[PDB]
Amino acid sequence: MRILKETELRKVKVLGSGAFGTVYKGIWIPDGENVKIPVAIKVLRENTSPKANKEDEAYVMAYVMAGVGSPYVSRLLGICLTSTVQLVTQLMPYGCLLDHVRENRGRLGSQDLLNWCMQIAKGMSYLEDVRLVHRDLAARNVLVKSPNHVKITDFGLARLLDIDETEYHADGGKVPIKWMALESILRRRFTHQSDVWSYGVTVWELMTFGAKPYDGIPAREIPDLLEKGERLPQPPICTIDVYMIMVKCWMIDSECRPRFRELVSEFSRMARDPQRFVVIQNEDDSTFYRSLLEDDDMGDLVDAEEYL
Ligand SMILES: *CCC(=O)N1[C@@H]2CC[C@H]1C[C@@H](n1nc(-c3ccc(Oc4ccc5c(c4)ncn5C)c(C)c3)c3c(C)ncnc31)C2
Ligand SMILES: [Cl-]
Repeated sequence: MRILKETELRKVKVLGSGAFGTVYKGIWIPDGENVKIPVAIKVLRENTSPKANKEDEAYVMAYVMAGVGSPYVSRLLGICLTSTVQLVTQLMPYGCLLDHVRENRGRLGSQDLLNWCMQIAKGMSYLEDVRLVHRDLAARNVLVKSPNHVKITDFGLARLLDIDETEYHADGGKVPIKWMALESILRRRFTHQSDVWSYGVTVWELMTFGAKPYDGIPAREIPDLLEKGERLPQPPICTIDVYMIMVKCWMIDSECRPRFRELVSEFSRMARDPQRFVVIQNEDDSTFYRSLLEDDDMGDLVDAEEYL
């Protein structure tokens, strides 16, 4: 990890938003050098609370230097603290898995879908091992490094800021209701078992080629819907065996939901005989991986880890 000077970073375009901040595609030019390194920069939104502390690098570094040892979860390469807090990581070149499945639909294979499910479970299992509750797992937060390598991103900030998302009014009151466990919606309780609920929704997004969960149902009606027992429907390509795992992730009793270590072993087992568990149908050409680097100068590095 490095402390970056503001002259080292340049934002080149906005990529999108998530809790607490906006993500930009940027260029990192290490101080004193000429090489250009594509990065993603999350800029935290300013805290609008009048009673908030008006006031460092050490405090932020201590909180964000966590979970740096899995292939399946992102890690920061640097921070830059000035008037704003900038968190910097390698840019994942193929974007998010949500866009990938939406663009490829029926060109996908069962083996790829189950492999991604197993890698996401591996990343979450690692986050559970390092005692870091994610709070916002969704397919938009699963990034594509290469076709056979995905990484979970965007975690650690609620506990850095010691702030419930709903009380960070700079986020405009938006929360990912349709991915959240009931206890997170009603009581703002987040645990590794509520992450398991979000994992089930993420698997559902992948197996529907990126459908929107509960499409057409207003977020305000979701708690009543769940309390009455209604759940997301069976994706057409999923056997009942795979759908049963998703239903277990959505039980109101959080202790009865699967554990990530068991999800890793179940999806590794299914990924070894994929056509027995996922059947992509005629109703649903090679897949295209769309690059976030397609407009970058060829001399720029492709991955910050190449940098010495
Ligand atoms: C396809 C989906 C999509 O277009 N988007 C989703 C949501 C909005 C856009 C941006 C895209 N995206 N985000 C990041 C990313 C996310 C978080 C982040 O901040 C942290 C903070 C702490 C942290 C992190 C990451 N990893 C570990 N720890 C402790 C950053 C800096 C960046 C993307 C990246 C890195 N590459 C590509 N696309 C990204 C997701
Ligand atoms: Cl239950």
